[PDB]
Amino acid sequence: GAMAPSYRVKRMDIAKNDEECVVNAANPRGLPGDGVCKAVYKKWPESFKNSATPVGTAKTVMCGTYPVIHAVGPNFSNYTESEGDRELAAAYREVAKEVTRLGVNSVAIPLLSTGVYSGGKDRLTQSLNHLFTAMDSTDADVVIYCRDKEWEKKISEAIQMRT
Ligand SMILES: CCOC(=O)c1c(C)n[nH]c1C
Ligand SMILES: [Cl-]
Ligand SMILES: [Cl-]
Ligand SMILES: [Cl-]
Repeated sequence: GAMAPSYRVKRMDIAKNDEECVVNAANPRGLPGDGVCKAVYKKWPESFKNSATPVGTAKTVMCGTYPVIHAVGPNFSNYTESEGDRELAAAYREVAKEVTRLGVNSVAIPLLSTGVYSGGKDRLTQSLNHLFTAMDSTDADVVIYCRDKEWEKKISEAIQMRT
């Protein structure tokens, strides 16, 4: 575990993370996809061997010795708000299990279902709170990656609020 487990946020490409493993915002079919998933495919293409996994689950595939945790959030275009919320909470609990199993001291994580899977809604608070519910009981250093300047400020404030 980390000596004093923390949460941090950075506004940059998760493909350039400085952590011991990465969470992919994956699709269920293990396809190259777009956004985070496409950046992860360009950086760690070997990790997409048999990465396909259902919605609400996480599957780890090694790229050399570097773990890529493929986490499949719901597409809120397809799910009801209620069922989507349940599957989004579940994807993050499966990430917490994988981070713990791997014995890493740090993990880079994006906000699941906040991009093309958002169903055109702002889900920053919804996705971040599910991330906290899952990861609070882990002792890894968590580093959240985002691209928007306003999102960085909002995630930073939400972290600082609990400290
Ligand atoms: C805004 C959509 O892109 C991303 O979120 C993103 C991150 C984080 N890393 N790489 C990409 C393309
Ligand atoms: Cl960058
Ligand atoms: Cl998304
Ligand atoms: Cl963002």
